[PDB]
Amino acid sequence: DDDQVAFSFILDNIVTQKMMAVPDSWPFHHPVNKKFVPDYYKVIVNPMDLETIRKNISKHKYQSRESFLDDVNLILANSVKYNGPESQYTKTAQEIVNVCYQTLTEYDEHLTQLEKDICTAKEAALEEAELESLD
Ligand SMILES: C=CCCn1cc(-c2cc(C(=O)N3CCOCC3)cc3c2ncn3C)c2cc[nH]c2c1=O
Repeated sequence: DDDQVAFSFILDNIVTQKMMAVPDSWPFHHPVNKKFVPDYYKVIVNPMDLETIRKNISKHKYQSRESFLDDVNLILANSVKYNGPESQYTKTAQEIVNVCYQTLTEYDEHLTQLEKDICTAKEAALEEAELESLD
């Protein structure tokens, strides 16, 4: 449990201190309200925003950077689909993605260790669950 909690706390700090700090990133902070953007959900089948990512982190959805990056990269993919690649929204989404990748890279050593520990704790719990299943 301790490694997963630490990993989640680190991901949350990247979201609030780096990604939400990107200038003009406010349109990405919360889910789109269709009352302001009427056809958003007709175009975007897999919506994503920074609040949803923080909610996912609170629930410990991410065990590795790969699953975290899958949701982060959706923010950029959704913007290119809805706004076009040339849009100022897309430029902001790219800057949110950039600061995320750059921050994760600066934490590479410690995040690799936490990911290995999360995986080790998971595998050990599953082996124990299988052995005790006949009790
Ligand atoms: C999360 C990813 C979506 C990014 N995004 C956002 C908006 C956008 C969303 C909202 C909105 O619904 N809000 C505000 C934030 O709090 C919740 C309610 C309001 C907006 C907006 N643009 C101008 N206003 C006044 C927009 C418009 C055209 N393309 C986009 C676009 O790609």
